[PDB]
Order: sequence, then structure tokens, then C-alpha cells
Amino acid sequence: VRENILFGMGNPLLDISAVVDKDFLDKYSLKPNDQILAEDKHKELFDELVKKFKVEYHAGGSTQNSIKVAQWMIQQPHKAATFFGCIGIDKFGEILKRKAAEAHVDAHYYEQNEQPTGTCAACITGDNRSLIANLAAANCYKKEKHLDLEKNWMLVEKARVCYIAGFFLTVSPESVLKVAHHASENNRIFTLNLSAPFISQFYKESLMKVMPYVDILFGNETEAATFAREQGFETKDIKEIAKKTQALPKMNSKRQRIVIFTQGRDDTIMATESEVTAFAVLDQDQKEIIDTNGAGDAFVGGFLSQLVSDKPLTECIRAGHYAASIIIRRTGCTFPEKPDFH
Ligand SMILES: Nc1ncnc2c1ncn2[C@@H]1O[C@H](CO)[C@@H](O)[C@H]1O
Ligand SMILES: Nc1ncnc2c1ncn2[C@@H]1O[C@H](CO)[C@@H](O)[C@H]1O
Ligand SMILES: [Cl-]
Ligand SMILES: [Cl-]
Ligand SMILES: [Mg+2]
Ligand SMILES: [Mg+2]
Ligand SMILES: [Mg+2]
Repeated sequence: VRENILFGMGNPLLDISAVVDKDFLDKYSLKPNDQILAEDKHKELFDELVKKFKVEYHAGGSTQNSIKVAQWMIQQPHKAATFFGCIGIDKFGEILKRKAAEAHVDAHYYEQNEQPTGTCAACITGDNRSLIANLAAANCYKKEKHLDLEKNWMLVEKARVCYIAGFFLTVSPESVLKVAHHASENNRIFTLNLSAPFISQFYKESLMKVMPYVDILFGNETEAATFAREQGFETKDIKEIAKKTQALPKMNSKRQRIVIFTQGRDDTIMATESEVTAFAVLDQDQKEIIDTNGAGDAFVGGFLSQLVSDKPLTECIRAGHYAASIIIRRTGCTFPEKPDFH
């Protein structure tokens, strides 16, 4: 509808990808398909990747990807979607700012110089992708230094829908809570992503602190299974987990929670107050698949583009499947000049 109607915040990261071999995964004790945070023991990993293999660089970060995709589907006006995050004052940081602008997103960064711009290694093997996030500057986001400044907070107050990936809970749970409480107080929509199994395992306390404020929860089938185990649900059935998650304690009685769990090429599951329904993924051709992680970010971006236009949930799901089908066959969450969705 109008400028700054959709708000997002998270970790701005420059993706570094390359096809590697079994020896490289074994050397760093990497699982073929996984997403983890970079420890001190992984400093060797990033240098060896860039020195032993052919790498490509693409602007990334989960929430940033979803916001760029939402803006793409909205088309007009420019700057309908806002994004906040922290970066370094370097060449990598200039790449991220340049790409956010070309995407027509209203991006406002917290720039500092103690830490370099964050990066994320994507170690590819065939149809598998092992991700390692070295947050660096991204982990320096401080609400008192950015989110709380008058000029920035005003942008959050213009939003009708807010979205933050669960990944940001490892950096600023206080920022996530300030935004979630504001939405609850002003009967606006607050949405969140489970993001990765490690969020439901090691950061479950911050996750459960924010849950009462979550109007719409997104996640894939492995994140749903981990969340169920850690919360003691005692079931591994995706439809039952969606039902129990939907029923969790909620603050704002004016909006019932909606839970959406994707299952790759299998049906997308949606739980509402009254039932649990399934939506087929009609794009079944596997041949040209490239990036399933980015496909999940694009699914959320498509869904959000229709939620701000006030469309039925059926249409939000169709838009999510459409955007995921475009991004899944490309690198760097890129897409054609204009969407073909009416
Ligand atoms: N800890 C993290 N925080 C934010 N984004 C992440 C994290 N780990 C992986 N990603 C992102 O996931 C995206 C693909 O889904 C990549 O662009 C990558 O940068
Ligand atoms: N193997 C796959 N085949 C087809 N579509 C897929 C596949 N994996 C993911 N997707 C699409 O990406 C979305 C997020 O994973 C899915 O709900 C689906 O729309
Ligand atoms: Cl993020
Ligand atoms: Cl997903
Ligand atoms: Mg090992
Ligand atoms: Mg595989
Ligand atoms: Mg995901």
C-alpha cells in the first residue's frame, strides 16, 4: 500500500559460496546440510575456502532476503519495505548497502568500526549446502544506539506488518521484544521465523519469551521437529505439532495465531484456531533446483507481500509458492526484472 508499511530487522551478511569436497567437510566437521554460527575454531575455514576453491559473493542475510523479495512482489511504491541491521565500514559493507538500494528497500544501517561486516560461508556438495555464519558486525547491533533513536523508531511506527527471523534472537532479544510489544499494544501484525534447529535448542528461552506476541510463525519441517522435541510436545507428526504450536499462550486476544510449516517438495501446512489444512507445491520439477535455503526466505517474502495488501491467506500461500519457485532455481535470491503474479 504505502511506504514503510512493512518492517524487518536482522543480520546483514555477505554470502561466500563454493562447491567443495568431502575432505573439506571432514576437516571442519561439517554436516552436508546444516546451518550453524562460526566459532573461533572456524577462522581457518573462511581463508581456506577463498584460497582453494572458486567462490562467488552475493548480498544475503535471511531477513534481508525476505524483505527484498517482498518489495519485488509489491513493485509499487518503492520503499514499501524497511530494513534495520548492523554492518562494518568496509568494502563488504558497501556491497550490502548498494544492493539494498538497487532492491528499492528503505535500509537504515548501524555502522561501526570495531568489527568487520558479517559473512556466511555456503559449502556446497551436489544438492547439499552447509552454512557457517560469522556474524561479526551483525552481532554488534544495539537498540540504544539505533532502534531507539527518534528518526528510526518513527519508521517502525509506520508499519502495519513486522517480520524478524529467529536468527536475530542470538544478537538482540531486547530489540525483538520492543518491536513485538509495540505491535501487540497497537493491534498490528508481528511475525517470526524458527530459522534453524539451533534457535529452538540453545536459544529457546528468548524464543519462548517472544512467542506470546507472535501472530504468524514460519518454519520448515526440521525446525518444527526440533521445536516440538525441545518443548516436550511428545509427537513428531507435522500437523499435530502445528496444532499444539498454534495453541501456545497468546497475549493479544484480538488475533488468533497462524502457524505455517513448509515441507520442501511436500505440502505446506497451515494451522489456524479452527483447523489444520494442506497446500500442495505444484512446481515439482527437481532438475533446475539450486538453493533451498533462499527458497524458504523467498516463500516468506511472497507471503508478506500479500498480507500487507490485505489478501486472503489462500493468496498469501500462492504468492509464497510463486516466489519460492523463482528463487529456488537461481543463486543469491535473485529474480527477473518483474514478477508475473496478478
Ligand atoms: N545466523 C544467521 N543470521 C542471519 N542470516 C543467516 C544466518 N545463517 C544463515 N543465514 C542466511 O540464510 C540465507 C539463505 O537462507 C543466506 O543468505 C544466509 O546469509
Ligand atoms: N525440492 C523442492 N521441490 C520443489 N519446490 C521446493 C523444493 N524445496 C523447496 N521448495 C519450495 O520452497 C519452499 C520453501 O522450502 C517450499 O514450500 C516450496 O514451495
Ligand atoms: Cl536475519
Ligand atoms: Cl520455510
Ligand atoms: Mg569431525
Ligand atoms: Mg542431498
Ligand atoms: Mg529457512
